[PDB]
Amino acid sequence: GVTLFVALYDYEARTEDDLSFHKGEKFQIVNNTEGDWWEARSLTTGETGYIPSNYVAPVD
Repeated sequence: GVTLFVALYDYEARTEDDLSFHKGEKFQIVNNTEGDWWEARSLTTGETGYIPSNYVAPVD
């Protein structure tokens, strides 16, 4: 199903393992079966790291 998500809000990373992003930035979800921090790849930067799951929603 849909594994592409979009940021609903801007986010500035605290720790090195988090991605910073802007509203509208898209992500390919790598793993969301762990906690509420999801592993994801930014479609803008190509980087992979962790994002707060309640900041994103599926693109469709």
